[PDB]
Amino acid sequence: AVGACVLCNSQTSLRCGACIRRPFLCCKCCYDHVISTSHKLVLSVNPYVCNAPGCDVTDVTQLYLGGMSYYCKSHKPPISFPLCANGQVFGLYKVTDFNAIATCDWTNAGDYILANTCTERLKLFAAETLKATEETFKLSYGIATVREVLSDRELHLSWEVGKPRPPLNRNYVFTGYQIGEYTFEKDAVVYRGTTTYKLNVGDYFVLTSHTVMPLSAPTLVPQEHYVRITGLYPTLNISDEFSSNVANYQKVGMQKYSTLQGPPGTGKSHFAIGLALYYPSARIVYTACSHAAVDALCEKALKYLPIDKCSRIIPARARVECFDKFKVNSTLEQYVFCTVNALPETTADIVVFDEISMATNYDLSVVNARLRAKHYVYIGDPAQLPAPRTLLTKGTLEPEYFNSVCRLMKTIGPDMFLGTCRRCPAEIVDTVSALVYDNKLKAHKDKSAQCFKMFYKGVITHDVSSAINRPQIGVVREFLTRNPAWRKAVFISPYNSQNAVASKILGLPTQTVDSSQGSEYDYVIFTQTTETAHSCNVNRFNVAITRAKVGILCIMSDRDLYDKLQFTSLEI
Ligand SMILES: [Zn+2]
Ligand SMILES: [Zn+2]
Ligand SMILES: [Zn+2]
Repeated sequence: AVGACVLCNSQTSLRCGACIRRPFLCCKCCYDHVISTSHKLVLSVNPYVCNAPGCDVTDVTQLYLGGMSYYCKSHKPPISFPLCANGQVFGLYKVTDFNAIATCDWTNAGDYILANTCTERLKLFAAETLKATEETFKLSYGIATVREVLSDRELHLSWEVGKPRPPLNRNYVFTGYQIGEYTFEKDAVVYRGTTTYKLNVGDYFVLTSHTVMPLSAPTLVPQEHYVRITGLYPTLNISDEFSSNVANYQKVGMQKYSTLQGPPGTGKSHFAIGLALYYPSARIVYTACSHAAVDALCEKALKYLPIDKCSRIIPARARVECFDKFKVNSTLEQYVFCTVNALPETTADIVVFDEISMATNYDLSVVNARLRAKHYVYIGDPAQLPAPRTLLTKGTLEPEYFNSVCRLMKTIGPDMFLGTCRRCPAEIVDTVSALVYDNKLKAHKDKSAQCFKMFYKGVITHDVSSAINRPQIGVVREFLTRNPAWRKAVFISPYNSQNAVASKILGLPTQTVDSSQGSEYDYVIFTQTTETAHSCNVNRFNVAITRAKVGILCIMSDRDLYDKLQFTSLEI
């Protein structure tokens, strides 16, 4: 019951009882909160409730101190002082933004904007409040019971009436009942258990409701600039492969933290592994939110770093298959590759946090809490996709609001920028450079003359809210008959249901724009499917077309993005 005020640190016995996180609020701040919001329950050792028997007065503005006890206006003794007066609430040791975070439902973009523009202590309050709000929202969905199992990868389900049905995509990972986590894809549904089990008829599934721990560490530690490289010892014999990043690796040792904006295929992973070769004695912990992002760093390390000094940390509760070439769960290795949610409590000379656009302020704070480092490097791209905000339904979340690191990269600029894309044909590089990089992204490859665009709105159908465009898939099928080299293309769309229909009709491997992030393919066939804000999102658009090494076919719905594509137009 005794803590520090979550806005001005002034110690207090007061906590807000109406706040879902019950933050410690001081006398002067607690008052400013309760007088401005519907939040009136104040908590101490004992709550601020009318001590008189059978009285349900809990509002702190309607209460008084009757010597040492608390009473309402109807039960107070003559010698009683109001709890609320003179800009203070009676407490021991005797903000408009805090009120908005404390009371919002997290469905508006303006809520996330504030959660990033506010002070550092309010960013942590916003991050735990949001995550707890996101968790309690998991209880607000219906249960799915197994009616019949058709095969090892397909079954039928009975849904709970009254409670809404969750979207059947990769994003939502259910918990089977204790038969492990279970994913699904759209009455014939495709079941995918994270544990191979003979699905029982009668068994049911419920969403993974995890406990929101409190945040102690800031999203970003305070910046320190040094005159020399600190606690790190550079090589003189530096591989010419990594010579392009020498000045940036030196910048890394002369700052507490550094930001790196690496557009698609500009050398982010190469930069991260090369930092290990530049400071060969430094213990480095490689982290990211996803297992796929941690695995991509493991792949590059396997090629340049000694396999004996590496360890891939796998949480005992396995959710997907992982990188199996390093020693598993050896926390004391020089190189430790681990997802944020699985990080052990340890120290490092350098912490490298990759795919920074996918991180939330919650993850930024967890990393600062689980890892104590001499240097922190944040690598990613604010022009790529952020983490999904399941509660956000109104307004669009701009890149400067993804997290603290992205806010810095978009306002003051990144400390380091990888300006040459070595993956994409120049048609794609020139398009995304103008679209999201203010003409600063350069092409290393020449124009491939294999980048096509087709303006074809088609017909939009819906599998609930996930969209399908069968005519756009028809146009692709027609193109494939005339272009057999594209037989090896990966099909990409903004919708899982579009991808499910394309997988059956075209037989091409399928990927949503969001799941393709961090991956590359020689050929990519992209159908925009709709002209919604989701399918027209410039960050999603940038990720979609930058997956291609050689060629891309874009069947577009939006005139704007189609006209922006510096591709050869096709007819039919
Ligand atoms: Zn205060
Ligand atoms: Zn409150
Ligand atoms: Zn009373």
